[PDB]
Amino acid sequence: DILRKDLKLVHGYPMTCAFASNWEKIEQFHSRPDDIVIATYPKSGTTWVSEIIDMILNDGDIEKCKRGFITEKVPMLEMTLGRTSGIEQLEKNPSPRIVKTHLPTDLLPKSFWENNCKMIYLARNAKDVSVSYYHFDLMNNLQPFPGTWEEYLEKFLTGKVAYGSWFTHVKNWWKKKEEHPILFLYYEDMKENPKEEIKKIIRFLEKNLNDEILDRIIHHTSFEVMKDNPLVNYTHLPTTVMDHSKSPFMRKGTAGDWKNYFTVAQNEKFDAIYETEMSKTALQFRTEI
Ligand SMILES: Nc1ncnc2c1ncn2[C@@H]1O[C@H](COP(=O)(O)O)[C@@H](OP(=O)(O)O)[C@H]1O
Ligand SMILES: Oc1ccc(/C=C/c2cc(O)cc(O)c2)cc1
Repeated sequence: DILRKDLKLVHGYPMTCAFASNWEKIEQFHSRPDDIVIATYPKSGTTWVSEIIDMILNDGDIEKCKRGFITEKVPMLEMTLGRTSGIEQLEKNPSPRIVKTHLPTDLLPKSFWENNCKMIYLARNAKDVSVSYYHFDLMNNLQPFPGTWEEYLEKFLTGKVAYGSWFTHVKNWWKKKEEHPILFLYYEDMKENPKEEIKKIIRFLEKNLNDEILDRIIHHTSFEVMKDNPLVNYTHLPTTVMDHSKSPFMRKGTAGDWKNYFTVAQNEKFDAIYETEMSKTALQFRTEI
């Protein structure tokens, strides 16, 4: 029915088959002014930063952060599956709501701009993203079968994956920085110095948290702890939807993991495409820490 189906176009972007229907519901979504959007290209650290922000908004209270599974606390806007949809769950949530999305800026519901909602756009280097997303498709049965790693990389590089080109996603979101309240963050900076990155989020949300709380947030949101937290590690989803025996959702949590899968030849070809796409932009991603 929806499982292992081909991607469908939605306003020019390839999309997970299940999510591509009744798209008008997404377009008409009603945001609230104090909604906080977490936006990322797939596999860029959405779940990671979702749990960070939840801790922040709950003043570092761990028991509060345990009130529900991640899909209820921080729903994915565009998700639909008979699981309650992301929008239905968002309609049930108290303000300030945290909203996760992978949508290109052009597909984000216009209400979010009209309400001046704050947004955190997190970006991750395209090499680790390709590898994370490949493995994700092995386990996430809503996605097309990715094929071999070599076939998948070619599709990733041409933007023939759900949510389209990493290049376009990152560059278009970056253009929206000057005109809207958006915090731009990088997965590699968060891995390298979570204290300083988390501090950037706390100031952006106009919050005031002491250093004891800050350390507890850092500890509670580290890969080692989150991987074994059943409220955030996606083991709560039906086996039919995500089969973690093919790849766990909390897979490696490393910057540089891409090196383990890219051949030198693949690397040189990637780099050439990357240069063509990205040389004119003032973004400098790190591929290792
Ligand atoms: N606490 C944490 N620290 C670092 N990376 C984390 C994390 N929690 C999740 N991730 C990583 O974020 C990626 C998934 O992102 P998203 O939530 O946007 O789908 C995965 O990368 P890997 O597949 O490289 O391990 C996942 O392991
Ligand atoms: O109940 C569910 C809750 C969430 C999900 C997430 C799906 C998903 C789909 C994508 O194309 C990209 C992605 O990064 C995640 C699926 C089922």
